[PDB]
Parts: sequence; structure tokens; C-alpha cells
Amino acid sequence: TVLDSILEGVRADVAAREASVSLSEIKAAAAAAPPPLDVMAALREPGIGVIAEVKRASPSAGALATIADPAKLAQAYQDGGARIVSVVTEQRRFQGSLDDLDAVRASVSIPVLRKDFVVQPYQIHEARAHGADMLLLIVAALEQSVLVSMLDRTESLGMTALVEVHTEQEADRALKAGAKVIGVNARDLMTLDVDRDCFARIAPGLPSSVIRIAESGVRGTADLLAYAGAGADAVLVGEGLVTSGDPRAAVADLVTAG
Ligand SMILES: O=C(O)c1cccc(COc2ccccc2)c1
Repeated sequence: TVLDSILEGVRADVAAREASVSLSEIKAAAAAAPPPLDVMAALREPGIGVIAEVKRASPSAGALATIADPAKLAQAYQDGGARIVSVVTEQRRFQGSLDDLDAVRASVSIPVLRKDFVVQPYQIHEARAHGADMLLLIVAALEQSVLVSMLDRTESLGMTALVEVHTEQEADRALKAGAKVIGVNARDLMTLDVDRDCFARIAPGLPSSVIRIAESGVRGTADLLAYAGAGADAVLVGEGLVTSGDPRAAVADLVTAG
């Protein structure tokens, strides 16, 4: 239920934004934005992809990094071989914002994942408007019919949904929804505990045609390699990069791991 406190805050913040930027305007801005990059193709490149994350804080970690210049951080990440950059845009717990997403989009060539708690269609068009190529959808946040439509609406905008699951039952739900990319978060969003055995419990269960991303728990090459050994096509890494004095070297170590 950390999820739910995060979610009530999100719904209020979206409504307040929408009051200043109507759903019609954001729809128009999304429609008008340059088309999204082909994230599936990027995910299918040789090697384990490193999805490098821009994140200032979290409920679990507290303050991680000031990231005065998220564009510059994302530049380091691309220089280091990152496949995708994840930008957290939730303001109250993670101290992110859309501005970060704008800054990252303008500064890198690799695809950009908007990492936030997608509860409403507004945020989907908003993601597209602000340049996201990939959008996080959290199965534990979303009732199935809503999941299905959020997924459908994401893909109708050209974006790839990174459908995040924590359990085999969530996985099954994701698959039934039409997920092409499934992320397994070692972290339980209700309680914030990081169970590392998750990916390897779940990943074997998935069709081979589905792309598998290991979210969380990556401290270095050994964790990357372990997820790699359990079927990961890519890993998402944030805490160890944002707190680095040399994020490009930290990324480059992971990109070349093995
Ligand atoms: O580290 C934590 O305390 C934490 C709590 C809830 C979610 C996540 C990770 O997933 C997301 C999803 C959207 C935006 C940011 C993090 C991490």
C-alpha cells in the first residue's frame, strides 16, 4: 500500500496538471510530437540492454542525487552504451518531473522510457507529447480492463509499453493484456522489499517471443550477468548510476559486462 499512497498523490497531481493543460491540448501536442523511436528494435539488439535511469530520490532510498542537469546525466548514459534512458517523472516521492523528460529527449538519441505511475489516459498522451518512446504500465496498479486499454492506447501512439509485474499471476495478466515487453520488478511496490529471486521465479514462465527486462537490484556486472543468465534481455539500473561520480564509466562497465 505504498503503491496506493503514491497513486492518490499521482491522481491529484494529474488532475491539477490537466486543469492547466486540457486533455485536448495534450492530445494535440502528442499527435504533433515527432514519432516515437522503435523501442522493440532497440530491445532486440545484440547484448543485454542497459536501461539507465534518471531518478533523484525514492521512498526506499530517500535522496539519491540532486541531478541539476538530467540532460547531461542522460548524455553520459548514452556515451556509456545505455540502450534506453528511463526518466522518472513522479514529483512527490521521486522528485522528478516532465521537465526532466523534455531535457533528456532533447539531449539523447536513444529511446526514452517515461517512468511514472500511469493511472489515466491523460498521462499516456502526456508521455507522448513530452517525447517518451516507452511508457511504464504497472500491473499491480491497474485493474485488468484498465490495463488492457492503457496498453492499447500506448501502442496506438506508437509507444511500447513496459508492463511491470511482480508475480507469476501479474505476468499471466500482462500476457493476456497483449504485453510484448514484460518487466519483473524485484521490488514489491506495496511493501518496498527487493526480492531478487523474482525474475528467476517468473522469467522462465514467459513466452520466448516476449522481451524480458529485469528491473531493480543491479549493483554491478555480477547482478546484470545473473539476470542475463535467467533470461533477461535488458536490465534497468538507477540507484547505482545516479549516485555515481562517473555515470558514463558505470554504464560502460555494465554494457560491456561478461
Ligand atoms: O525505491 C522505491 O522506494 C520504489 C517505490 C515504488 C516504486 C519504485 C519503482 O518503480 C517506479 C515506477 C514509477 C516511477 C518510479 C519508480 C521504487
